[PDB]
Amino acid sequence: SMTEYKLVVVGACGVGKSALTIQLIQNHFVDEYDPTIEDSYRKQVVIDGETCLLDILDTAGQEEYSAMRDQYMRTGEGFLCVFAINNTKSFEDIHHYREQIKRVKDSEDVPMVLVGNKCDLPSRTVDTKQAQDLARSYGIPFIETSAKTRQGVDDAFYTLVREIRKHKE
Ligand SMILES: */C=C/C(=O)N1CCN(c2c(C#N)c(=O)n(-c3c(C)ccnc3C(C)C)c3nc(-c4c(N)c(Cl)cc(Cl)c4F)c(Cl)cc23)CC1
Ligand SMILES: Nc1nc2c(ncn2[C@@H]2O[C@H](COP(=O)(O)OP(=O)(O)O)[C@@H](O)[C@H]2O)c(=O)[nH]1
Ligand SMILES: [Mg+2]
Repeated sequence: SMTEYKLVVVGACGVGKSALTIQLIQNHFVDEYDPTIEDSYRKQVVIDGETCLLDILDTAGQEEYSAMRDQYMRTGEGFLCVFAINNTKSFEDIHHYREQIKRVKDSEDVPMVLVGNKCDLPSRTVDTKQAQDLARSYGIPFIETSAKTRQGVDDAFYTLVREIRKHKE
């Protein structure tokens, strides 16, 4: 059977979790994707010559119980921690998302990529160096993305798969 990777995309409301997921899977940019909709999305990809299923939970942080969210938190093998480069609060939240992931896995060593999204915008209040330094502190990759232009989008998800593959070896 083809290897499957359950991935979880987390981060503050409005940072582009849905736009990144839909750009990765469907190759189009969404501007009005319901902020409250949480679902899993799948795509068969080839990463470094090995075919795998990306099985991605696009989180929406709503209260209602979900057997699916529990399954992806319990068995998910990697997290995308997304902030927006024009949203200081979303960057300040990253510490809290990483603490949530550590508690879920009871581990400091969970495969994780820091994603600075909306890098097409000029209004940059979180600089590259700040995010690079935080990712270095956490021992994780930092990828700059635009769900709008596609820059970094495959790189963010493929880098997370490479972190899982390195973790499992
Ligand atoms: C436009 C709506 C939207 O995108 N979101 C996503 C982010 N949301 C959210 C919020 C908020 N506000 C939140 O406070 N937490 C959270 C909770 C419930 C407890 C403790 N800390 C936090 C954050 C400050 C980190 C959210 N937590 C989670 C969450 C994560 N990230 C993980 Cl790894 C596991 C579990 Cl069981 C979680 F519940 C998520 Cl998905 C979203 C949170 C609000 C609406
Ligand atoms: N300019 C720009 N806008 C974006 C980008 N990613 C998301 N957006 C917009 O930001 C808003 C929130 O995005 P969404 O993906 O729904 O946020 P979510 O709450 O994290 O799922 C929408 O209007 C998106 O079109 C990006 O890379 N660049
Ligand atoms: Mg969304």
